[PDB]
Amino acid sequence: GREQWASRLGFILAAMGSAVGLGNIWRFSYVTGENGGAAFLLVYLGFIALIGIPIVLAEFTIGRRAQSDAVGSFEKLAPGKPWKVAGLMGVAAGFLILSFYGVIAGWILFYLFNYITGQLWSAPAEGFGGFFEGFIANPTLPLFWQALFMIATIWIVAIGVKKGIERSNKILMPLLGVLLIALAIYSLTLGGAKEGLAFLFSPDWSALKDPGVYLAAISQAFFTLSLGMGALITYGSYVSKDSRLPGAAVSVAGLDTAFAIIAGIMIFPAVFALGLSPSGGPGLVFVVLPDIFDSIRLGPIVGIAFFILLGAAALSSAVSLLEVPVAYFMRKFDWSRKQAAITLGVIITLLGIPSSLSFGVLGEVTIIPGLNIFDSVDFIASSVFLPLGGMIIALFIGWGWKTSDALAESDLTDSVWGKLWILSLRFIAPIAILIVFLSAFQ
Ligand SMILES: CCCCCCCCCCCCO[C@@H]1O[C@H](CO)[C@@H](O[C@H]2O[C@H](CO)[C@@H](O)[C@H](O)[C@H]2O)[C@H](O)[C@H]1O
Ligand SMILES: CCCCCCCCCO[C@@H]1O[C@H](CO)[C@@H](O)[C@H](O)[C@H]1O
Ligand SMILES: CCCCCCCCCO[C@@H]1O[C@H](CO)[C@@H](O)[C@H](O)[C@H]1O
Ligand SMILES: N[C@@H](Cc1ccc(O)cc1)C(=O)O
Ligand code: NA
Ligand code: NA
Repeated sequence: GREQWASRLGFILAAMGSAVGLGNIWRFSYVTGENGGAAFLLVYLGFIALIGIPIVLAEFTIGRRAQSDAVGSFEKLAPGKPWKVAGLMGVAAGFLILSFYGVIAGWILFYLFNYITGQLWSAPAEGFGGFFEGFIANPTLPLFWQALFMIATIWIVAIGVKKGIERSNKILMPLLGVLLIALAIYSLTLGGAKEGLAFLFSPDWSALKDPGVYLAAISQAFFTLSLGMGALITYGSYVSKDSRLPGAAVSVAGLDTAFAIIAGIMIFPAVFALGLSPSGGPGLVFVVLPDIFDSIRLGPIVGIAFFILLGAAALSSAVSLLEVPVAYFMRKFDWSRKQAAITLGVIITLLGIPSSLSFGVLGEVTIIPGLNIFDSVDFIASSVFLPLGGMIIALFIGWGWKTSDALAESDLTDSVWGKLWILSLRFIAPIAILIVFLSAFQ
């Protein structure tokens, strides 16, 4: 009873729905902001092209060939071999990443609720920054909107692959892109465009001397592509032979990059027009954008539409996050999808609660030295587990497969592009990750 995408376009739009989410707007902005901007972006773009695309194709190939979960794919294609540690790490990353992903998405629903009830049709007396600090520091209020978002997440994963994940609305992501474009154009007119565009596209190579920039660039690349943890193995495991994987990987990588770049064109000219620091942190878009929406006449309608379309993109991403533990637990314990979605979704919600409290009453607590709970959970998943799982995945096809099977299953020949892809997995991508690890950690 293995489920398959009902529609022909279902797989590619699901992969696009998995990639495009909070990482393109919320995470891309604040990580680019504190990492220096343009020099980080160039390294980030280079990581997309040379590591992101091939390992995305690597995940599609493994999933479609094995027709199993992120862990069962390795047990099936190479029984009794150590490659399944990437599937195990990938399942754990699903727990950790979605635990805090639900919190940031709860921030979305809260802001949408405030616009729908008219609470943000003017700058609150304490300011848009003071409004944001007051909400995220509340111990209970973000939990309610986080729990509300997870209920929707679990509901769609429980309904199934054909009736749930696939049937998300096809106009909302294009409407999100059109809206970001319209906004990015508006922020160009606001006065901080020259300095904001120099920050984003004129590189200061002094920042590159710190190795941590490379680690953040590769963490954002793996994060924004839903990469390295078997999420695309799982989505690919639902598609049949009537599908071209190379174009799917480039389309997903191209669209996700376009969303990221246009988000930066919107955010940072707005950052500089406001005179705010680009290095503010995780609440950057939540302080900058409502202030930006407030200078528009119809801004409250822009805010409603923005956090509706942003919330819908976060929803399709959270669904693919929960889908990795659910498919793994459906097989290995004969759990029903509704049981696994509800049980694992409830547990992941509980795991995120400390990360939500980390923005307030637990703000002084550290797990990894110098990082609070939220920053620690993100670091182990995005900077450790995603890049390492991606390194294993690339080496698996590179050295654990025969080349003819690698090319045949990926719908490639022994062409220049086919040779380029096998070379990326054997050497370029995995040694780039290893070098990033070696230099960052002493
Ligand atoms: C889009 C999904 C819609 C789902 C339906 C939601 C309807 C149920 C409403 C529950 C949320 C309202 O609950 C109420 O919200 C307001 C903020 O909005 C909170 O207000 C409180 O927190 C905010 C956060 O900064 C402070 O600015 C404010 O000074 C403080 O009073 C209330 O303490 C909370 O009790
Ligand atoms: C896809 C549609 C995108 C349209 C975006 C155009 C919005 C730019 C509005 O500029 C604003 O209005 C006046 C110009 O008309 C200026 O005087 C004012 O300083 C400026 O803030
Ligand atoms: C809509 C996409 C447009 C992207 C263009 C962004 C280019 C960023 C570079 O900024 C430029 O840096 C120079 C100094 O480095 C300045 O002398 C110059 O005045 C400034 O313009
Ligand atoms: N790529 C998504 C987040 C994500 C990460 C990993 C996943 O497995 C799924 C989703 C984003 O940029 O918003
Ligand atoms: Na993304
Ligand atoms: Na999404």
